[PDB]
Formats: sequence, structure tokens, C-alpha cells
Amino acid sequence: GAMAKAPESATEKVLCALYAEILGVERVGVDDAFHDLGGSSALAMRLIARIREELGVDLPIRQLFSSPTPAGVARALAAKSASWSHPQFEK
Repeated sequence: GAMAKAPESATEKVLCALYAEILGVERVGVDDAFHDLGGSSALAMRLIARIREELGVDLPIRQLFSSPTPAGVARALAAKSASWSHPQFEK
């Protein structure tokens, strides 16, 4: 429940919705940290999966620690728009 009450950018609104779905709230501001809503790191790991189902994008929990608000996660997502090879795995 931060007082900045900042407005939402395009990805940040999807993240606010995704935060609310897990937290059980009416709304999340782009300045509300996942932890300020009472969320825990374990729930933040599950958030990654829901973001992937809805938007098709993944974020490691490493970056999420530095990106506790929707506005933080959205810019962290945007960094992946650069040409970068994600690490592979076997088949």
C-alpha cells in the first residue's frame, strides 16, 4: 500500500493483475511491492509461471529480488527484448 500511486505502463498493468490474482486483492499499484502486499518469495516463484502462461515470458527469481514492484518487473522483462541466447537444456 504505497502512497506514490504511480500510473501504469503497458506491461506493468498485466503484472499488477497477475500480482492481484495471487494476493487476492482488488488492485495493485505499479508502486506496490509484491512484499508490501504481504507476498512472499515462494509466491513470487509461482508468479513467474503465471506470467509465462499469460504473456509467454519468463524472468528468473534472481531479477525479481531486484524488481519487487510491477514497474520493476516490466523493465526487467524489456531487457530480454535484446538479442540474447537463453541457456539451453537437453532433450
